[PDB]
Amino acid sequence: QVAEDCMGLLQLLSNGTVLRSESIDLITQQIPFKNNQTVLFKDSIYHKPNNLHLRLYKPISASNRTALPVVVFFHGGGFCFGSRSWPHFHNFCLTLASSLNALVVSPDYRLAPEHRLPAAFEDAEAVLTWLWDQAVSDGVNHWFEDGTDVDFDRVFVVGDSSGGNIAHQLAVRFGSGSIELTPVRVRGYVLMGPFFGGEERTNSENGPSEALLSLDLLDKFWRLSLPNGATRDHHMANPFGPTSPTLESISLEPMLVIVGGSELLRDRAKEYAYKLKKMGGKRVDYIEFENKEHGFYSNYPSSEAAEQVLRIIGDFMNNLS
Amino acid sequence: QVAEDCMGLLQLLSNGTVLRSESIDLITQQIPFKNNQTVLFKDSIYHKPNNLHLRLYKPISASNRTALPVVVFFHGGGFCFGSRSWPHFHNFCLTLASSLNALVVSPDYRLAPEHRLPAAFEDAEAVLTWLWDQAVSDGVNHWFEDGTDVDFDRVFVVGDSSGGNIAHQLAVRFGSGSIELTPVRVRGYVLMGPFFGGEERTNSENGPSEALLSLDLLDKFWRLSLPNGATRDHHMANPFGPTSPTLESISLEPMLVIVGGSELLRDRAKEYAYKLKKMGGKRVDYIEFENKEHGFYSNYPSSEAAEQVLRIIGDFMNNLS
Repeated sequence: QVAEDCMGLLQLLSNGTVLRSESIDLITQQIPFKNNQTVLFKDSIYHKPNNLHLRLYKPISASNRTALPVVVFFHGGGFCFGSRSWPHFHNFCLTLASSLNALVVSPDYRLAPEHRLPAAFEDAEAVLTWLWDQAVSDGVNHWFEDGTDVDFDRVFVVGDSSGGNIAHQLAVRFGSGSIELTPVRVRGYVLMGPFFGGEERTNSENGPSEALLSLDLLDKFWRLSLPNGATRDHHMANPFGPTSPTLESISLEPMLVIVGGSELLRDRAKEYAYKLKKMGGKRVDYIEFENKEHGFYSNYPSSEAAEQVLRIIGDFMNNLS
Repeated sequence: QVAEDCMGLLQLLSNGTVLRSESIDLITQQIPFKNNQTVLFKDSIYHKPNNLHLRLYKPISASNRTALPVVVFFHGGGFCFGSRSWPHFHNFCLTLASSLNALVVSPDYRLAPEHRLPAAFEDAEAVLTWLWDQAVSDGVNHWFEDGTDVDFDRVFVVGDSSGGNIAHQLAVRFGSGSIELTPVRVRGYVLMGPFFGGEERTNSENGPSEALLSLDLLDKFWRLSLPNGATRDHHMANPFGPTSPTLESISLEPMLVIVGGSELLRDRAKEYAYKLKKMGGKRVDYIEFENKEHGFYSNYPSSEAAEQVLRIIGDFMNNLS
């Protein structure tokens, strides 16, 4: 059954889409005299039993000037794909570190179907706990060859797709007071194309397929990721399932939701943000990049839209710091 | 059996690698006043029975000046993954079109394990045949809304990984005189990290795993891609298998082999090139980018190395045009 779902996953993943008419894109040309920056990185184990590693990134010139804020980045891949070492994610983290002048933490987490939800969320908490342990023990001085100065009072979680869901789950666990990791303080959450789900479809979900994502593919991720027999209204997929925690009573930190206008997941993401907005006490910014599909910010690093996302995350961080 | 291999593929694909020590990368900063260019693209069916599509790309300002050369780009993915519509490949083709001032043809091809080799090679030939048909029938005028001027006497095949293997297979079929498609003339082949295989391992193949590729992953691709019971010395994997055509007697067009210095596939690629070099009558350039892993040219578009690959392909094209 799982093995059949895996064969079907391969087919859906590489099916792609067909444009109905001709289109135009803008491409940045090679130009000499580019501005450059160095980023130091290394891997270390954060969970010995599961052999889970994270990658630490430090922008070199920026760490000489002041104490760095921390960005914990959770990669996408529908809970089924991805690694911190994949060029796609590594490149994005290099950009996060240099552009935001931040120490970036990029963890692996256990993947479905071998490890169904909530394994990924458990791993995400172990990452934050590992960070707590490093913070209270002067572990930071041993991260790199030289010294590193980190401000654990300014931590931000940036989640891409499945990682955006992970970010929400953390936001709830912290906001409910269930876990508490002083002196680690997560001041804000960035949810980028967050992989939320529902048994019932939104309008965008019934819309045209994307360059890579289709509704069929998204459904398959949930089928492989959710516990056997769960529906897409399970709280690990749907933040507003009938069981899902009453977020009125929870104190969520500021949230930034960023989505492409042409994304299948746009409506659920917008609905998520505006339900939070209305609840009051909740600072939630919703930002929609017109005509963009899922993961535009990392799929097209040279693009104007990708650069704008980085500036907005930076502004968000500055405002809360 | 195939279903088990599929479950194991998922695990290997997202396993990644662990750096033994700290490293440094250079990252291009956001800079205003970037140079830009528009690229028109559209999809069309090239094989109705298999519902196989290709994407056509035209740089707009460049097509006003002269007749465009043609670049047929075959995407990578180990014969198991990929689509012309995937952002990663679409972005690379936008770059090829604009940087090389070329009409780019980017086809899907059938993927394993559902469609084992030589399905992909059959599809590659149907692409070239489709191009022949368009060329002799003034199909080009109906490609886009406006007119397009194409020089079918200057076609180049650019293959990435699995696509590099496809490029080799085409080079042999054309060079042997087995297929002939005047007025389509393929003047040269670019093999980028070509996915060649062998039962016996090279030194690089036994070396450290990469950010994404491992020897285990590569073996799994062959297991899923080759016909049931074939070994990695089958001619569809190993250009110099004991059955593989005697390339001394074949008239190969000029070839450019481009590989990363830190690639698992570097030795087999180098061995391939130097065996051809010695055969005589064969113009083969071998270029190794020190310290780079597989697909550096498309995984890091902003990087210096990626830009240099584009310049070299362009120079290669200019020299042969």
